[PDB]
Amino acid sequence: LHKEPATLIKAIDGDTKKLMYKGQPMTFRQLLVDTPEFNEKYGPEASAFTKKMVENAKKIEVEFDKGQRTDKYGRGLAYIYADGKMVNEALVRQGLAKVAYVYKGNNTHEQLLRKAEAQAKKEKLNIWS
Ligand SMILES: Cc1cn([C@H]2C[C@H](OP(=O)(O)O)[C@@H](COP(=O)(O)O)O2)c(=O)[nH]c1=O
Ligand SMILES: [Ca+2]
Repeated sequence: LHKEPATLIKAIDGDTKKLMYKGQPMTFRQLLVDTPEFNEKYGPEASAFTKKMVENAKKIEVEFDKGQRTDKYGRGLAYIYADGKMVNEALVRQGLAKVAYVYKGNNTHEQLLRKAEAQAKKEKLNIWS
């Protein structure tokens, strides 16, 4: 897998955002995670977390996996990096997302994220509190 450039257009919520990629606006959905919706518990904290991470970043990058690059809603499916730090992993490490939606053929970073989840749980953080 390799990282590609993008720029932030707008934060949306814990696990989706609007990026410019290859010069075109797209909504991206983060691979392998599920944040609560804004109306759900820890939804607002997830949205805030993602928003800060991507708005403060000097450099946003997207990394597609080996499989499907867009979902059925037209959303890009990627791992998202903010100055080299994976947003998807950072959410899971903070107990603000669950590892989820692990489809075969698009799960290169599964074990990395599962390790983060285990530490969040040990710490009883947020969703695991
Ligand atoms: C994360 C991800 C979600 N999806 C689809 C599955 C879910 O379909 P349904 O909408 O039919 O439930 C939906 C979950 O995204 P959200 O958590 O953003 O709602 O997006 C994929 O198809 N591939 C993926 O990698
Ligand atoms: Ca969600």
